[PDB]
Amino acid sequence: MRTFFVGGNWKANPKTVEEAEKLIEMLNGAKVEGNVEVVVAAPFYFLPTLQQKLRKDWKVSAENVFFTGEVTVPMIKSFGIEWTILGHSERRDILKEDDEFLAAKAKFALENGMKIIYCCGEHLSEREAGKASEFVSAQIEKMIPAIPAGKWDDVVIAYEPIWAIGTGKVASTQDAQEMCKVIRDILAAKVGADIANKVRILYGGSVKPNNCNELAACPDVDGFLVGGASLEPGFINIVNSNVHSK
Amino acid sequence: MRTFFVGGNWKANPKTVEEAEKLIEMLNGAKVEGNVEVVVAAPFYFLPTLQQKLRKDWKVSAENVFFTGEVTVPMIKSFGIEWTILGHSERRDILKEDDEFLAAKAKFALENGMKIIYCCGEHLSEREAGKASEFVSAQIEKMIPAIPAGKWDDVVIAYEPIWAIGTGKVASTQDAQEMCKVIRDILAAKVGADIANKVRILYGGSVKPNNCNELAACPDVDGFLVGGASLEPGFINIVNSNVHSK
Ligand code: NA
Ligand code: NA
Repeated sequence: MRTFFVGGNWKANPKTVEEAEKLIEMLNGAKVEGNVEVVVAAPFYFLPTLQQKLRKDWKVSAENVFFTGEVTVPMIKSFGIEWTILGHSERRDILKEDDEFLAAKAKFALENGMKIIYCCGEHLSEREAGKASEFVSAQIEKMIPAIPAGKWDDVVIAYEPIWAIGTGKVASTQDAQEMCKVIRDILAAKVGADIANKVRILYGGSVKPNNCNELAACPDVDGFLVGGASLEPGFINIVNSNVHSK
Repeated sequence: MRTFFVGGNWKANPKTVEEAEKLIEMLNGAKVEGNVEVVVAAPFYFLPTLQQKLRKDWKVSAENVFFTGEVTVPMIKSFGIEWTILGHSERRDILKEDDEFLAAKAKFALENGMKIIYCCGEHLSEREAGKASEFVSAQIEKMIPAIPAGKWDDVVIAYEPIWAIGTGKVASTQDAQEMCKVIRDILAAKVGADIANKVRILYGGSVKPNNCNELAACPDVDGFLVGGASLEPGFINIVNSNVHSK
């Protein structure tokens, strides 16, 4: 039985420390139902505030980790931050973060006691070419050798349908399920069923209060990496969709 | 009379918040001599600590400013952080931060009430080709049109001899003076003598307690952007080299 997992990615939000404090006060009062592991990723400047004020049953995450302008594992590790996102689509696409680089980063983060939300997902061209499975499989196949023995408990994988983000195309609930299953099957083929059965695989497309319950019920969807809704009152609805996941 | 300026760039240091707190306690006790404007740039995670604990006669700076993983002007602006470094050689070279991008960033930062330490400097090939002046002039010539009317009081320019960083070549005191003068002359040619006479131009090569006094005395050198020494007790010696600058 895999514990449902919801990560809230604030991205470059909110605008001020006062707004971050108000968001934290609201999350601290949220009534969680069911069984669910919740992590909140926030800009670097705000992590100290989160680590001090956020409900201790939830954990704080970096949105990325690393010279001038860059932030490192010991600093966040030394702050008591245990999680990072890696390979988020925005960073892959906009900043050309590549797979060798990213699998290398996962290896390094895990070797240093970090837990990771490792993002993957295909673009519109590969989806339209009928190569979505092939592309995503390749991404995970590059990730797999980077995971140290004994560290699979510290890995969560997030599927981002990049083909449906800013393109004029939308993903269905079935699309989410199918691509999460693709991921689980490649894990099973390469590292075995015990690993495949315990790794949480998340849907990282558009998740809102109006589609979370339907998505949660999908058998290979173990949770969400949430964007904009993480800043809104409906984040708790998404956390609580775990009750629909068998 | 331009006020001498020393910026300390901690880069990706120190390793822990406790070490940052100890460094701040040491800087807070430092006896400043002469007249000098001091700014300390630190990793994002540490800026809240600096803004709260660092001596209020000094100002805190971001090492850079901006999606997932990125940090923005309102957040730092909203924290009361008034300075950023822009165009640091490490970010230009390693991450391909280009001139149009960087002049665009300066325009945007200044339009939003930020003061900037704008970095320039040539690589070994252009230095060896006899094109150092030409290359640096071009960089500043791209920067100039980006500065809004009335904002030149909020700009400091740092010359980084990239050709002497990690290459096996060292820069002389005369090299620093000449390239700072190159910068001042291009300002004079393009935007006039009043602007050229008030803009602080800094040396951003290797600055230590053993060469700061000699460098400070150079007539077109108005201060320093300090790397590794900013983390060490000799940073105060560098701040106090202003007494040698006429
Ligand atoms: Na499910
Ligand atoms: Na001088």
